[PDB]
Amino acid sequence: GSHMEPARVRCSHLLVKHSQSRRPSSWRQEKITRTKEEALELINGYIQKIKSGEEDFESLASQFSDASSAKARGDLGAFSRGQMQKPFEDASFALRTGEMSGPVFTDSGIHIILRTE
Repeated sequence: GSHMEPARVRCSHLLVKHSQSRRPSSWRQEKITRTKEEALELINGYIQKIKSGEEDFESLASQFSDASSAKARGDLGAFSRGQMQKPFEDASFALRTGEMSGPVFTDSGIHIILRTE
């Protein structure tokens, strides 16, 4: 083959909190009482929106996220394996350029991963 297995991948990540969390707070400290059942609808909805061309992940992360990712664009840059959560890297390195994962749980809140490169 021409290219080998990606040693590094550039992926962006979204975060949404819910009732069952260590600290259901956002970056701007909003009230998060919404349960996983509700957050699931948000996740699925956002996933659909991004693929429907309604909204972009970067624009999404900068708004509809309970993490600091909103002020960090959401992009983590090109990172190598063996540095973050196993399920996180397993998903990101399994994604393609322009591909996005589903509801990935690596923390208390739900994360979405988008491989930009």
